[PDB]
Amino acid sequence: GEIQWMRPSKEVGYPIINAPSKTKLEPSAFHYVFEGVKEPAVLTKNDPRLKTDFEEAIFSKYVGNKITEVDEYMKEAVDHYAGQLMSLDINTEQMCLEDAMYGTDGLEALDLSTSAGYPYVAMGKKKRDILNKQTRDTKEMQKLLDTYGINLPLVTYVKDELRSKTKVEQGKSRLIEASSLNDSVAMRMAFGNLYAAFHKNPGVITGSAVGCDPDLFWSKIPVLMEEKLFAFDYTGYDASLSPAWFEALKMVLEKIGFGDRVDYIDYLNHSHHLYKNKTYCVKGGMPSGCSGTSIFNSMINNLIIRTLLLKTYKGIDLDHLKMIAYGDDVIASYPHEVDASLLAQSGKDYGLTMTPADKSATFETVTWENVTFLKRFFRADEKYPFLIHPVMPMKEIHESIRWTKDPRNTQDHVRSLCLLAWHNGEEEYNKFLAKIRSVPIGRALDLPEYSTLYDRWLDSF
Repeated sequence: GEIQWMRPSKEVGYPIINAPSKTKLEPSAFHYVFEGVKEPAVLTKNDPRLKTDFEEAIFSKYVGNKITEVDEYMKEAVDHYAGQLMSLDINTEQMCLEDAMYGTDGLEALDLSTSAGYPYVAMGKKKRDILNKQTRDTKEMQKLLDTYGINLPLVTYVKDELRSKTKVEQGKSRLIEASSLNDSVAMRMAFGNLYAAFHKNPGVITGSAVGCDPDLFWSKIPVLMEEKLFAFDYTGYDASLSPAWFEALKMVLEKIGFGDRVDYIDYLNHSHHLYKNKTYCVKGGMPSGCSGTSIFNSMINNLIIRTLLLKTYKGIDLDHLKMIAYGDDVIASYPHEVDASLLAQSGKDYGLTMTPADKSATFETVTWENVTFLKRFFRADEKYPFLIHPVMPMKEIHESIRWTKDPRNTQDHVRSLCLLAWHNGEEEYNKFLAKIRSVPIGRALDLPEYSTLYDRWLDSF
């Protein structure tokens, strides 16, 4: 991805967008009961913590576009992946505005907590005014879709979340490129059935984990993998994507019955943005807040790994490439060992920066002992080894519980962390519960005991 031009939203007739200047993150009742080194991310150029220019930092992710055309390897990757998807017999029909807005089997209803994007964010209109579960009314939106249409600018917000100290000082805050409710609805109508097929089929056929449930899915992953695992991390995956990867994605879509609406992908690729009082154009780069961002990033990851394997290992048998991606995150395998270091070198030629899996200093063998996916390890259960525990490190949980955005959501936030924490074992969990109950707020929460979580987990399969 690369910014082609940036200038005053007024010079081009666009309104200034208001972006909160203060974080909603404040120390929680457990701030001092647990150890943690993370702080709220810089949300403005004035933040006393900044040790470098803010604007430069937040846009530095667009490192450029490395490749221009879809080469031979990419085309073969396209053919093979499209070939796999065809076996799912995905309903290629468009989705009725109704299901597209209020959900249906395989597709949750639009989230009312997220921005409605332009122009509504300048007209002060909110999603709650437009839709409404009860009636499941198309009327109002149908009306807004004729008035403003689609292909509207993307509203860019700085993500309000916890970041390391070093990323605070370097203004390395993440951005949320929010789309208009119009486009969000259009695409869900256009690709809704695609989204649903993926959500209902996490695994090695879709090569996607989007919409999965770790508690159950972790037990199926080892079975789906080939003998030898390989992985690696991406630096700025989304922003590094070149236009060619979007073209390859369009090729896959056309091959499975959606050439009908591949123009939509063009907007993800060549995108128009509004940030503050500025407007900019980006060539390439997957926008963070669009409908289908996760699934399209996962599909592209499936094309990328295939491409890098074909380019590095002529004769490779892709039918035995067993991989599962969640956006840029991926867990993959092959019957024979492969060199992630080599794959990484080929990656640069495609505009991708790959590094040792999980911040390793060097590319080392990936094992069931050290592999992670969605930040979780894999640990076979002591009593029933065929059941696999997705193990989220307690450090992650400790960082999260030390902060809050809404004291009214304390119960849900803490309960959620408990559903992640117990997998670390009964001893660890009870210590976690003990610390939570060492302060008044914690003692008033309705939290599940270990035995209860464990027995319910055993019964869920």
